[PDB]
Amino acid sequence: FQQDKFLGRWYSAGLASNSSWFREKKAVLYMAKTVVAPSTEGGLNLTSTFLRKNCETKIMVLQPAGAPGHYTYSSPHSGSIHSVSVVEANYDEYALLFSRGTKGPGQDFRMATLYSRTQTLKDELKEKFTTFSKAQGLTEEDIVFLPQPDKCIQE
Repeated sequence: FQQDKFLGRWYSAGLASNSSWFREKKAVLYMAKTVVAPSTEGGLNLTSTFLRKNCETKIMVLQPAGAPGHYTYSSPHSGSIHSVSVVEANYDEYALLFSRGTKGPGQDFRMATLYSRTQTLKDELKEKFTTFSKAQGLTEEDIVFLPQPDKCIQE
């Protein structure tokens, strides 16, 4: 994993989870544009522009986790820490991320995220994503391919 090659513009195209938050705000989520650039500690700054209630921007800081392609993230839409890993990536096409956390014994969710350099997604990729998600205890009702906002991602 060459972190430098993973900088620049990405589109979030796939999301698979079992979190409470996702189990509800699911239908409401669209594809977001995420620009990746270095963080202070040698990690990654993720600046995303997304559609929320018909246009917003937030920055998430991925702190380095001791090995290349491994990171941690603080409290997103919930209040926990996330262990993020790059399952597989082609810096010119896509990246399959896996995030895991736990609010405590018997309280552990998983989140699979598929980022893409383009807004269109090839079936082969959808399948890879489908497969990974199903190996991690997620089913179809968990897997969602984010809609292309006809707005808050180009402008």
